[PDB]
Amino acid sequence: KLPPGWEKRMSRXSGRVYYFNHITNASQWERPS
Ligand SMILES: [Cl-]
Ligand SMILES: [Cl-]
Ligand SMILES: [Cl-]
Ligand SMILES: [Cl-]
Repeated sequence: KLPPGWEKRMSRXSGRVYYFNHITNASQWERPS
């Protein structure tokens, strides 16, 4: 699936899903490869 660190999160501002990297703090809409 996602490289290390990447996970999906629901925005706390109306629930849109983004990809977040807990290692690097990166975030993006598109799926990381
Ligand atoms: Cl992880
Ligand atoms: Cl979440
Ligand atoms: Cl959030
Ligand atoms: Cl949202």
